[PDB]
Amino acid sequence: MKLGFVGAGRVGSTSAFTCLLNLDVDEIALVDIAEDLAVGEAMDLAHAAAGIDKYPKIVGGADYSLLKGSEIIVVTAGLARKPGMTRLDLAHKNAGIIKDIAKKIVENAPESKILVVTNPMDVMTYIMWKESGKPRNEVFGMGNQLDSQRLKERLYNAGARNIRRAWIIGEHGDSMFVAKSLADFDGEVDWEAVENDVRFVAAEVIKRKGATIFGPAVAIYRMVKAVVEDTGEIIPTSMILQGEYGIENVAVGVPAKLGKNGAEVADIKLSDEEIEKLRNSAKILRERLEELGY
Amino acid sequence: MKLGFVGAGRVGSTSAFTCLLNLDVDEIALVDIAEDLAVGEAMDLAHAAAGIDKYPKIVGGADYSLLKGSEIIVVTAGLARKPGMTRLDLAHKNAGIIKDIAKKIVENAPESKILVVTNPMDVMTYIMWKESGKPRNEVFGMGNQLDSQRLKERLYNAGARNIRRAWIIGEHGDSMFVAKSLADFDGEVDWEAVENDVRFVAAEVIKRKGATIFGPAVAIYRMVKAVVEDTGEIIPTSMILQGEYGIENVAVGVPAKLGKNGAEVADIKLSDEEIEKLRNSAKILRERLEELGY
Ligand SMILES: NC(=O)C1=CN([C@@H]2O[C@H](COP(=O)(O)OP(=O)(O)OC[C@H]3O[C@@H](n4cnc5c(N)ncnc54)[C@H](O)[C@@H]3O)[C@@H](O)[C@H]2O)C=CC1
Ligand SMILES: NC(=O)C1=CN([C@@H]2O[C@H](COP(=O)(O)OP(=O)(O)OC[C@H]3O[C@@H](n4cnc5c(N)ncnc54)[C@H](O)[C@@H]3O)[C@@H](O)[C@H]2O)C=CC1
Ligand code: NA
Ligand code: NA
Repeated sequence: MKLGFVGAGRVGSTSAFTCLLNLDVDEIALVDIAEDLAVGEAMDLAHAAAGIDKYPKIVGGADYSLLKGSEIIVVTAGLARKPGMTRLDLAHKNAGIIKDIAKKIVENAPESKILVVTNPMDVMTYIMWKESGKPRNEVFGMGNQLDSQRLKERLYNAGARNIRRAWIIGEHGDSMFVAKSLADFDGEVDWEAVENDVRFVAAEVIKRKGATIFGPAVAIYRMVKAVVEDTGEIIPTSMILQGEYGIENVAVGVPAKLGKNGAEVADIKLSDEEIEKLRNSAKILRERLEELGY
Repeated sequence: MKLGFVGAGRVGSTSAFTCLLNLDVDEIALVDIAEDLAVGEAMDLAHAAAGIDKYPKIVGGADYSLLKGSEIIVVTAGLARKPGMTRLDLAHKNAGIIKDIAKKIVENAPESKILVVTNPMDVMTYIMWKESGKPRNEVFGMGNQLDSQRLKERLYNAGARNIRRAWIIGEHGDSMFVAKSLADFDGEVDWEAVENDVRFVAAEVIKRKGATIFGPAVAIYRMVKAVVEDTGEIIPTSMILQGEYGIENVAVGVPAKLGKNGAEVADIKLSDEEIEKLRNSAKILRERLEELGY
């Protein structure tokens, strides 16, 4: 089991840490244009590793060669943004970097599953699958999981208990929605209040903490776990749809089955209103992609 | 089980994360002069928590009240430094903050074990024990563990295998040394090379990565684990000595026994040369304390 990480920033490195803490990993690789940053992350992860009596190979640098062998690669590389500076501006910039990465991931680690995390995730996930020759089952994105984690919290807060299932699907962003039809938990809650908090929690945290890290790392871990350990679990995942729910040619968050073969749309029936909400999100995402020449 | 954290900076927050990932914790508290920073860390840890189906109480702020109840408190609060700016300058500054914290920890969470991490750890550990009424068994410092983790790595690198024990003791800093007399592992290694790498690894990482985080978090976790779970383990810990090895009135790193009662000098015989190296470190630390009016 080798894990690959393109981007050794806050989320890349904490993701890798989390995985190291809970998975039987033999090798971890960290690629990043910031060469020294990637090496130092590697060094620090190794020191961490030695304290739980794990001793895997942890290499860090800037050559995509390091990725050779990876069963899966978490791509967090790019830029987050703010200081006024535009949404679409980063979309272009990152889209440039994502296209560029896919090419490198393919001429180095051809057979690796690719987990896209870089924002706007649904959009970058699509661009990744498009720019690499790969089948829609070897490229997907982390987002909804994290959204759902937030959901599961606001619920336990609002009284809910024995939360067996609770997901958020659709766009990882504004047009997201709770899949009420699948909620399973004891205790009455206010779906109004809850649906609301979640969407704006993302930035409520960013303005205070500076960025979102620990939430994202765990979500990423849960996905990687499901693949490296062939658990067969079902996790809201951003996936290229080719017909499902009347949607096509776009990535969007839908319940998926993760396992050694990557991801596959878990066929699960949704509310009639739930399909529209999904179709809306696809439209919005489809707009944003055409904006980019895809 | 409540964990308290004074300082929600890089190490405080990643420590708390690590603990959340591996301990059955009911409440986590994060105090920091940066109020919003502490809240955001709390929020993010909670989102993280929900993804491993843990749902503890995580509160964050600036009032030391949040600490009430803590079985143990990890203190990472202060400043790290560089841009030229002097060693001793921070020692004074942090010593001011540490004295100030001890008072608050005592009039809020009287019965809590206190884990000192803020650098120069051995020095702050002593100042903490002095400024709080507390017995030398309820205040100690994390350092040698982390040093040892690094050690265990450079060894596995140099061939060593089945490393059953391998510690670094003495000052957490320049006058540290390997306790060769207790090393236990298959394979010949070069004690020259190894002893050397370790001391300067700390900053080799800092210049690249920016700071040391994941190493420190795990070390801190291993200590907290041993206490909250009464494991009785023996871990190089920075401790106030009152006679042991011919040393007194100073904190320094010696093999210790951690358990529900905190820490106690594990009585372990050391090489004759090993005692001198320890006594030297005590002298250096004793100098640095008198420099501070202690
Ligand atoms: N999908 C999700 O749920 C979440 C996504 N994210 C996103 O992931 C991205 C990373 O966030 P952070 O970790 O905070 O970023 P950082 O913490 O800013 O990480 C970015 C790293 O990417 C590297 N990089 C930039 N260009 C590169 C290139 N051409 N090739 C290789 N490496 C390159 C940088 O050197 C940097 O270290 C952001 O877009 C952020 O919004 C963040 C949280 C959650
Ligand atoms: N003993 C060890 O092995 C290690 C010790 N450290 C040390 O721990 C300290 C923390 O490192 P970082 O996490 O990187 O620092 P940060 O990442 O700079 O964390 C410091 C936090 O302390 C807070 N703070 C400052 N003054 C305070 C006060 N009077 N009351 C409450 N909070 C206050 C700050 O707001 C800040 O968030 C440093 O001194 C560093 O050298 C770091 C690594 C290892
Ligand atoms: Na599968
Ligand atoms: Na004990």
